Amino acid sequence: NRREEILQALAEMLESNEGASRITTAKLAKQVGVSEAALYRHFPSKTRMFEGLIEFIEESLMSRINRIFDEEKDTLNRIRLVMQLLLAFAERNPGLTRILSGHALMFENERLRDRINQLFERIETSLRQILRERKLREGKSFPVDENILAAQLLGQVEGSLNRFVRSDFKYLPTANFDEYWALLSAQIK
Amino acid sequence: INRREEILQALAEMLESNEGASRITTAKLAKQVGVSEAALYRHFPSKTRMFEGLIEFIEESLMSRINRIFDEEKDTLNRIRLVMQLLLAFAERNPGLTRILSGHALMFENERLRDRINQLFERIETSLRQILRERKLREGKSFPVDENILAAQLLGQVEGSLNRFVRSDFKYLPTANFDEYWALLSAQIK
Amino acid sequence: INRREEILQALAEMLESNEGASRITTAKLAKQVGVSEAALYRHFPSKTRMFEGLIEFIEESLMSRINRIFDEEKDTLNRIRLVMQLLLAFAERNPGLTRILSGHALMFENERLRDRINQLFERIETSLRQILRERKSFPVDENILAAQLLGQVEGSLNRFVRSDFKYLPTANFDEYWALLSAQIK
Amino acid sequence: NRREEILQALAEMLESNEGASRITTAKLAKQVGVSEAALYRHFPSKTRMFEGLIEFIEESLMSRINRIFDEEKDTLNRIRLVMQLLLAFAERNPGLTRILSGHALMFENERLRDRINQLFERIETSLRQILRERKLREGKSFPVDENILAAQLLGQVEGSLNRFVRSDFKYLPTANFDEYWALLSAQIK
DNA sequence: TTACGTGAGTACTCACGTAA
DNA sequence: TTACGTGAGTACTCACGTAA
Repeated sequence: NRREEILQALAEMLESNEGASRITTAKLAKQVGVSEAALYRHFPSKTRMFEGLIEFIEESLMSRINRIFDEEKDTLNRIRLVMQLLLAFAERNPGLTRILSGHALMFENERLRDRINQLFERIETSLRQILRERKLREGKSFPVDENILAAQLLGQVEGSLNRFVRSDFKYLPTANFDEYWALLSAQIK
Repeated sequence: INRREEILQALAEMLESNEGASRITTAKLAKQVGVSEAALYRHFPSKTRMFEGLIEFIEESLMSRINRIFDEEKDTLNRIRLVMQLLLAFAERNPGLTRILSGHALMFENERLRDRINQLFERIETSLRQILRERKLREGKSFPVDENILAAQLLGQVEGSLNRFVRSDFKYLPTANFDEYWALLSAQIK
Repeated sequence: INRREEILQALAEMLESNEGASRITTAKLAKQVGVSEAALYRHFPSKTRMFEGLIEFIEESLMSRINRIFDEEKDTLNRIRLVMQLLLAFAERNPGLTRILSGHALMFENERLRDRINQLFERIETSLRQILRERKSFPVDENILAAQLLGQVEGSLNRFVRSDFKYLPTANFDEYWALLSAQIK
Repeated sequence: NRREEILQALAEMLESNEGASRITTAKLAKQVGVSEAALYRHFPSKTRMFEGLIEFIEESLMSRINRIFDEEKDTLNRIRLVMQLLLAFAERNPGLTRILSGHALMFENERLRDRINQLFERIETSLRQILRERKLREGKSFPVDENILAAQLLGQVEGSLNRFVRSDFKYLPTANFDEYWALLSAQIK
């Protein structure tokens, strides 16, 4: 549980207004209430601390993506749920969002970006999968090719999250989601 | 100035390389310009001002062409098309500056700078809101939702493409698939 | 304690040496302790705080000894003799710290520190002003005599510093006080 | 006049609040009106700039002191005059006073401070000389040794100078000089 | 786990060059 | 004399190291 106390505090730091700046191992140490070397007994480096946060984000998102594939069998509903999950997750975890948008990683090992790109590739592939199953489940397909649309949907989400982090979390992603979904539906249907 | 511009350029170039993902120290920048750190401060009071100048080029260059589009293109639908097609093309020809546009390169500098870029986006979205309201009130195009929701999605695709351009180390072109994207975004406002 | 006190000791030591006539950089101060520059910052947030640590010691030492003079010596003229003596003896026993009282060492540091030393002298002069009202002898003005007195002392501290610590502040104090006390009744 | 224009400028900055800190050549150039390369074709180093200021002070003061020996033949009056001359010069030159007390010399080459110690030595010798001539002139000497007395008199002056610069030029050196004198003569004579 | 600590860096400064 | 510098600092920071 100790190993989690660290990742949880690191997450709380990124959420606060301090998350906009470099989270020093000393400041992180003050949140956990332990010494600096007390952190380096669960994590070889600072980068492993982020690598663990990233894994968490991926775990939540992909798991829930799959749950939707089993729970819901209607194509449009599937896209709706995934779009909502992505924006809602970002809204409940502003600090983790700073890692998804890649701003918090600016101060860390530039290789962590590979994990971020692999996470996005999983979301995209998942999105693409849902769209492909339409002609089979409904007979109809989409105006644009599945790959293009998957990328288009993923782009709107990244853009939406970049604004969230940009505005200092003032611009909420899920606020007006219903009207937004109604817009996509009229576009995708 | 000659040497003054050599600085800004040196910066933009570094922002394009793989170093753009990490902090650009004055030591590294000085080397890239082939001068001493002191020479740097002779053209700029602080590292921040150096970035400001780049942002100044972005604000001017973008607001320049956006104004030209209004005096030239009058059709509300195509103006909206050219607006974002400009941002995507501008970012694609200025990879390094995109890191400023997405706000990643400005994490090592004064907050005040990021504000400068947030405003740049506020204005761009404000214009889109205008163009959409006119198309609705003058051409009676009954949208299935508020202009804010539409202008928000149009800006989302753009930022979505800027950030992904950065993620992939500039491998995924922001203008890629634009035409297809537009055929799905315009259908609800034609 | 162990290291925080060691640093303040190193700073005073350098302030006493020939290095005190020049800026005491952290690189150099760090070398005088046997540790790295980063090491200094674990006990002090700024170089300014290091100097405040010394200014506090100077204050605590001077003011507390002045309160002991009052409760031990009841004679007015002796009180005055003893206070001036304390100031000159303090500086003579602490060459480096005098470099601070004279204000030359603070030229390389935060302006607020010089503000502190002025505040300390006001205190000294005030307590010296109070004593002179216990009188008296020869049209005397408390406010004026107190300034002359603290002034004389201050002149002794600068002569001590600028003279590379050769002109001891307490030298000839007995003669100086002989002529003064006699004419001041 | 350019050489002098630099000296006045520097003198002026030493007289302002900036005098409390390092007077960079960059700023000295600004004040003068010319460039940094200009200031240097008139002065080899920055130390030559302060050296030329110590020279003004040295002559301003000794020439006056020698004139006193010649113009006044009463011992006490001779002492009164020199002490007044010293304090009066300081008061009229707040800037150069940051040099005499040595505070402004902390940013420059040590040599400059050894020269100041030479100046004070010439001053003290003057006093020590004026005092020795009392037995011959009046047949009476002082109740204290000429050395000790001289060192004490100059000390009062250095003290007044230190307070003047200290108080940001609020404590005037010539202030209440008359009271100090009334009590001094009373101690000697 | 805490005590005690540091190599490499980090934005910025200053008195003082030198070539045509 | 301009144009165009710079070697050596400066106070202060940080992720990660070593021994009890």
